[PDB]
Amino acid sequence: MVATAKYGTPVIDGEIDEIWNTTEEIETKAVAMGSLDKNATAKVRVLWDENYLYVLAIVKDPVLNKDNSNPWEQDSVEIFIDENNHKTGYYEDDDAQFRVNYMNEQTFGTGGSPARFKTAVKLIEGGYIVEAAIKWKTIKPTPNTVIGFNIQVNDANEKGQRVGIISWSDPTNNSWRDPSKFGNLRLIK
Ligand SMILES: OC[C@H]1O[C@@H](O)[C@H](O)[C@@H](O)[C@@H]1O
Ligand SMILES: [Ca+2]
Ligand SMILES: [Ca+2]
Ligand SMILES: [Ca+2]
Repeated sequence: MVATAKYGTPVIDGEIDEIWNTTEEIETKAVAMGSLDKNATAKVRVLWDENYLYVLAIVKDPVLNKDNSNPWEQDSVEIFIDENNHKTGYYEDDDAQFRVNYMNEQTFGTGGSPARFKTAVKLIEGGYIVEAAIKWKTIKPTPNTVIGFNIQVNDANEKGQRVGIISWSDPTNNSWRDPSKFGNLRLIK
């Protein structure tokens, strides 16, 4: 799976800047658990600049819940990055997993850090919008640079149980440990 992200700097606040319209929209259709018509999915747009990667995820989710003690089992969005795009079967120093729930609470998997994660969440009719900025750790991107990338939507029900796991490039729920499951994102001017 391949996608592109246009150069640009949006304001992280949960509001949709006009600039988001200049970049393509990708959908989370890779199902690991649940179904596209019954579980949470997101419409995603990506932008970038020399210091950060920006992600706008509009999540469809009629029932919001975060009762489960496991952060990945609360309604949330996870963002995966492979800066050198080695597509290894495990996380290298440059690889990271970031997570933020509908309450804008951040959690981190391997490689993720709050020092490199700025987020805002705005609830909308039928779901919520996540707008994030991830600071580059090991690279200073230039046009046509290609990174490994994925975005996952965790869907929890009224019972505090995760019933849906859907992402862009991974239908196996191994993104948290296997960068080879990420797709390719070309950073274009
Ligand atoms: O952060 C670790 C978590 O990552 C999530 O993407 C997976 O769905 C969970 O199974 C895993 O425990
Ligand atoms: Ca904004
Ligand atoms: Ca890597
Ligand atoms: Ca839900």
